[PDB]
Amino acid sequence: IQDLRTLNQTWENRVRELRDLLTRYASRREDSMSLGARDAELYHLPVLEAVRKARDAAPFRPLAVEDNRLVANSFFSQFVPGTESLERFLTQLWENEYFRTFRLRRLVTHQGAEEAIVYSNYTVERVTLPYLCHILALGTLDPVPEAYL
Amino acid sequence: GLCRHQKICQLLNTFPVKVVTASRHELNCKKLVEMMEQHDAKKSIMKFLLNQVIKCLEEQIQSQVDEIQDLRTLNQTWENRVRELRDLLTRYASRREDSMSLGARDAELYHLPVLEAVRKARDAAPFRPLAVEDNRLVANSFFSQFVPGTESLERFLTQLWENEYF
Amino acid sequence: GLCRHQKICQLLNTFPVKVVTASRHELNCKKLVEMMAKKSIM
Amino acid sequence: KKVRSERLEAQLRGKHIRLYVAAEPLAYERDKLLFTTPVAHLHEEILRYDGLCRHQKICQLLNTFPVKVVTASRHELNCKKLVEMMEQHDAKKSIM
Amino acid sequence: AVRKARDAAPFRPLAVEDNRLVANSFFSQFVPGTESLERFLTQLWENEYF
Amino acid sequence: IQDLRTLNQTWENRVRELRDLLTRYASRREDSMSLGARDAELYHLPVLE
Repeated sequence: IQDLRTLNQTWENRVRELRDLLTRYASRREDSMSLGARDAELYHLPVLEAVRKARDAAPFRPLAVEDNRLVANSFFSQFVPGTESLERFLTQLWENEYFRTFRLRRLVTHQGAEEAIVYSNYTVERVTLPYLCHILALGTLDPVPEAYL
Repeated sequence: GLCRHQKICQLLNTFPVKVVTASRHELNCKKLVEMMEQHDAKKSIMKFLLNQVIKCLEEQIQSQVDEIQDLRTLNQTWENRVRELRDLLTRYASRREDSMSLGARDAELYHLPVLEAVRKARDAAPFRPLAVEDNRLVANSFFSQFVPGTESLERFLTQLWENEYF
Repeated sequence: GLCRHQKICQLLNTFPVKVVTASRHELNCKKLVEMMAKKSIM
Repeated sequence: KKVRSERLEAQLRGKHIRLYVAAEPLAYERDKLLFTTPVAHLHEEILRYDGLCRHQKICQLLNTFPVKVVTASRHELNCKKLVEMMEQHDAKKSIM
Repeated sequence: AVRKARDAAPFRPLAVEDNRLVANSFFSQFVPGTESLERFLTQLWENEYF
Repeated sequence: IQDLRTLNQTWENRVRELRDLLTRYASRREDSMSLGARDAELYHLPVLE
């Protein structure tokens, strides 16, 4: 009787734990109030209230899988990817592509500071003049020099 | 061959907590249940019976039997509740396996609040452990956070293209 | 394809303290049953 | 924006009103527009920026308590059982 | 202030009762680097209006 | 009988473990679909699948 009662208690505890793990409805109904303006309000109202709200706004949800045996050897992987290292490759890809297709002139001053970037004499011939020869009127208009542009 | 190696190595360690679990060949609980059921004797007691203090002893035995019956009924009810809970959890697992409803939602994740995103992020990458059942379960493990340095040799290839066309 | 990986990689580890549990005392109970005839008495 | 005999109109108070095009959209396949404006060029990433700014605040915010611990309760309430036992023991009839 | 700080953020633990209580834990102090990509967006705005 | 049954169970477990370790055919038939374009598609479609 003592062992059966203990087993029943264990089973009840197991059922409660399983129910807590499975059911997420309570969480779904919770935090409905939270929206963008409350987030701004966090800064506006006391920080401590916000901290308490955050504490219960992202609840401690464990992770578990039933196994026949109590075997578990664990590791952790903190990670980010380096998005900055190849953004400055794609930005310097676009600029190193469009300055080879259409060869746009840059105006640089002392201590190498780049200023605004103008059309060449080549690209106006390469993209605007074919817009003039088959899309617009042909055979009368002359192309502008680069500095005059 | 290194760019997609770069992506397969960042990609397969995205789940931040991995654990390896194994099952031994010692199903003591099942055997114990079988044992207790097997024990549940009566014929010998009946034979002995057929063949003040005696009345009190008989009454005590009857009370004990009643208590045992009550315990058995409670255990059966507990077992039924446990089975129902297990079935519900098992069904919930199938729903859990399918994760992260739409592609658009990922863009939407930026728009919606972070707490909601975190909640969706829990079941969006469910806890899928990596495990192999063993017969002989001695383990000795390791972990290697890794990326390959694809920047240092791209900045070589693009300083190869310029020094090969010139 | 890396920037939304970058954000989802930041997203799934925001909760600072993580822990995992497994079933325990599968057989612990069984010890009492094991420790706890009629034919010999008959 | 009219899809049937397509045009760009403007409305106010339930009345028509003059408008003009200066950065007109790439009207394409079905029921969708694309805009060459500078803001739509950085619309997604500035939504990403607020999606990281409040991510920045929810991650500093939830680990402010400096000492965290996890506690659990086992199913071995020995003390309660012991109290019940001792009470049950508290024999006298046999002595009498 | 310290005295008020003790009860102003009371010791609220994080715990889940278990039936089967084997635990294996971790901790991750974390921030995201919002500076490195704000200084990208503001060097995007100047390079998108020019 | 109890010990022999346990031994038989252990042997069966050992055989299953050995079979899982050895056999790679399932893996070979698996992942046939994967190719260069799917790899590009990974970036194109959602990251999680």
